[PDB]
Amino acid sequence: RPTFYRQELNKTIWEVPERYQNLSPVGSGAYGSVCAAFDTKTGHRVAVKKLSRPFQSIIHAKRTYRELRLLKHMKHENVIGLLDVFTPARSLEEFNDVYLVTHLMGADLNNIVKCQKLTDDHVQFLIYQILRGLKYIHSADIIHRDLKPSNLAVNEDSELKILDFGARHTYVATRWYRAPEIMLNWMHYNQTVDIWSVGCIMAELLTGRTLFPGTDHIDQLKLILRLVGTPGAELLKKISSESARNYIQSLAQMPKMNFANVFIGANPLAVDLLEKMLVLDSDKRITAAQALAHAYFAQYHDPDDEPVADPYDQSFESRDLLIDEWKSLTYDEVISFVPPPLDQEEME
Ligand SMILES: Nc1nccc(-c2c(-c3ccc(F)cc3)ncn2C2CCNCC2)n1
Ligand SMILES: NS(=O)(=O)c1ccc(N2C(=O)CCC2=O)nc1
Ligand SMILES: NS(=O)(=O)c1ccc(N2C(=O)CCC2=O)nc1
Ligand SMILES: [Ca+2]
Ligand SMILES: [Ca+2]
Ligand SMILES: [Ca+2]
Repeated sequence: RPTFYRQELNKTIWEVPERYQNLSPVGSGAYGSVCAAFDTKTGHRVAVKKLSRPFQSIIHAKRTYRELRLLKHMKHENVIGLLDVFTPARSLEEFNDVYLVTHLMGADLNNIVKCQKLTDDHVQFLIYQILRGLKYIHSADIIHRDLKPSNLAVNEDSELKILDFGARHTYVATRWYRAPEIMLNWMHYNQTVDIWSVGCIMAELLTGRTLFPGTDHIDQLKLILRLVGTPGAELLKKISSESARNYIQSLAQMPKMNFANVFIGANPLAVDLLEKMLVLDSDKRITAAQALAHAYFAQYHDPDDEPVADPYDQSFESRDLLIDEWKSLTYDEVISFVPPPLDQEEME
């Protein structure tokens, strides 16, 4: 058994194996907080997330299980996955803390390294990586639902990973990148909710400005309609609230803008891709796999290196179990974790 040590980080005691050294805080994550660390076994830099009160309630307990299951399944170069998972507990009866370990990424997309402005080739690379990660998670029936720059971890070489993907049950989050069907609680939607978000992110990389910086959900909707035009009646089918439908229907009709008049001087291929992503008709929205084939990414696209995921069993999501049952299932997942090899890639 490894020796653990205690260190106060973010005003609370972390208990970590001697393997991980020089911890220092690098911000909060979903339901936890994160430290950079040095892995003395491999000489690699890692990020360690300590979950916050993982078994305090039935909500925390199931979300702890959910996150550990999800991260144990994610094995893709543009998606956060696990190098390690640990607990100081020596038995289930002692088990009350969960730490997740992944490769250290320096920043998020808001902090991407650049020289004055991003070149189009660099924007291609950033968006390509998001879409490659989305193809993978979508193939396992996992949707992000809140994709945005702060949920894209980026390192010093602009390599990018999606994180905080895939909550059922209830900090002020930005809504500027959320798909309309999510922000307004429409009755149904598909995996292309995340493609809307990609469009919002890519637009901002091209212009340097937020695409839809609404002050509230009505202001944001108005900004959206000014770009994409007034929807048809069929879209009202998706909206439960009569007051919301009546309001939208009452708005003065707006024409769709030609995106070439909006993203001035952009690569025409970038404009065309944005036209395919920023669609209110989510059944006409391009999918991640389709976007990867778009000519905008021609210099990066490689079908042999755009894999899909193994099947992911989410049957647990429909189940209500007791707190100690989720805790025991989580403990099982900690104990059964098998670390990946340090080098899992080979030349093409
Ligand atoms: N610096 C860095 N590097 C990799 C990941 C993270 C990370 C994690 C996280 C997730 C799982 C895991 F096992 C370990 C860490 N959760 C939030 N973040 C950060 C993402 C960038 N903004 C600050 C929080 N942070
Ligand atoms: N990879 S490790 O060497 O840092 C490590 C960390 C923690 C642990 N551990 C647990 O998770 C439960 C009991 C225990 O000993 N084992 C190895
Ligand atoms: N906010 S804006 O309308 O002034 C604006 C700013 C920047 C841009 N743009 C460029 O300069 C290169 C590509 C692109 O889209 N377009 C519009
Ligand atoms: Ca290749
Ligand atoms: Ca190799
Ligand atoms: Ca090949």
